[PDB]
Amino acid sequence: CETVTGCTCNEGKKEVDCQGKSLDSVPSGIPADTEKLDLQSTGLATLSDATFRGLTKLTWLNLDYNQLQTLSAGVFDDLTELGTLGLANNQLASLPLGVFDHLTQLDKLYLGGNQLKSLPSGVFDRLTKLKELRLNTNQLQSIPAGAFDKLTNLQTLSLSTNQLQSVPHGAFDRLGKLQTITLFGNQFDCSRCEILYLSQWIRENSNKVKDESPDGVTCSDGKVVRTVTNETLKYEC
Repeated sequence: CETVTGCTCNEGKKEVDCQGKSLDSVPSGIPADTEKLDLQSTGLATLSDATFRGLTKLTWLNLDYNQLQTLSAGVFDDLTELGTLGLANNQLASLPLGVFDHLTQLDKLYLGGNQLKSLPSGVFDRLTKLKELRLNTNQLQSIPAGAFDKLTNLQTLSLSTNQLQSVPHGAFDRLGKLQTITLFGNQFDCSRCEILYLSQWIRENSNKVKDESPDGVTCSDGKVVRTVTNETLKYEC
């Protein structure tokens, strides 16, 4: 294993740890019974539908700090037991439709630090047990209506440092177990009626808004978002 992969293999932990080792591609020879695969900081730039073939026991995959721009659409399809997927700090420009659909047992999904401008509509729909979703430090221009509706288990949602001007009406209403949300570093437009959903939400959920920092969520114009009411907008909504 250790000679075939170039990485450290620990059979007792069902772990293949390549962290910090230069790779031109994910190595061959990963045992089919592997549970934990550490590919962080390996310099990976592409993955294929073949890369993780047969890793039906894998629970933890860390692809953080690589140079991925594009994911093949079937890249994670065999990884049905996956619980943690680290994809933070790559150069992801988009996510293909259905990319996470097989990961139904996923608990944490790290997507922060990429180049995402958009998300496909039902991209998170199958992740019904997800507890953490990190989307901070991308370039998100909007969130699809319903994006989070199936995430009834969600405890943490990070949306800070994006390009968001609004959130869709009712974006967070299904998130009954939510504990932490981040929303700073956006450019919310407090002149548009769309803001009223978010201002009322922040007022009713201030304890959940974190840097706790509800007043840190501010309009592109300087107003603190939770201060904005239809009266602010001259009753025009």
